Amino acid sequence: GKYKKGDDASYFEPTGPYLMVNVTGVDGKGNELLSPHYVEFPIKPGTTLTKEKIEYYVEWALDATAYKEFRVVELDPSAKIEVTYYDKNKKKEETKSFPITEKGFVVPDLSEHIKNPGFNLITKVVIEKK
Amino acid sequence: YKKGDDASYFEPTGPYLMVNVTGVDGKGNELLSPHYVEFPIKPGTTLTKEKIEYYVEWALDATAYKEFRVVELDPSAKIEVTYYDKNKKKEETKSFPITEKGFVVPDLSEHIKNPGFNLITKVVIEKK
Repeated sequence: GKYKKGDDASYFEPTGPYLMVNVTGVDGKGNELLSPHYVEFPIKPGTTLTKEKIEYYVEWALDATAYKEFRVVELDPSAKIEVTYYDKNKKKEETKSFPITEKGFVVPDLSEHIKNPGFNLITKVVIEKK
Repeated sequence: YKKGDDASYFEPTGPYLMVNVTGVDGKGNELLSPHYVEFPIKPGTTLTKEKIEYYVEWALDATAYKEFRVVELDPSAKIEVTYYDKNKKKEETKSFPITEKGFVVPDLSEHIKNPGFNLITKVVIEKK
């Protein structure tokens, strides 16, 4: 490609829990500047993900694009981290949502159901150049 | 088991980065006098200028300036580590410049378990 997202990034699917960032970067006046690029970051259950760590993960997800030099200004207040998996026991698909807060929430261990759950972050973020 | 959460009230027991920062504004007025923080680090890591910037920003979060961002780092900054060479029986000091390519954190195990990598700098910061 002309900008192949993935310097070295794993060629095969992740072997453990990961955070998937899919943000759309916008300016203040509501103009879309950057379309969502797929980016993965491994995470560990037991970790606490706060709003500040989320802000830094999205700034790092931009470094994978042409907007590598932008900083996060403001994260959509309604963003949440969602995870979807199939529960072995009940036999249904289930989805958990965690809100992005200052105190934060702890990464759950869903390994009993899936070894590599995908924690999804899909929002808009106002970004500005450094 | 990796290298510790919230960090010790005692001296670290692994390599660590000591951050000594003076925050000024775009006019060199001083906002924050020398402020010290410790971060555990792992030998084998490549420390780039950009990583250092993030560490100093994180160092600011424990101050009145947590909402500020690092705009520029003093170009004369350097990381220095001082230890006692166990073979030479003398004090030894290594300097690593801060550059875009960075440098790889050495393992000084043979001489010291918990070396402290010193970073003393002045940085321009501005509200986000």
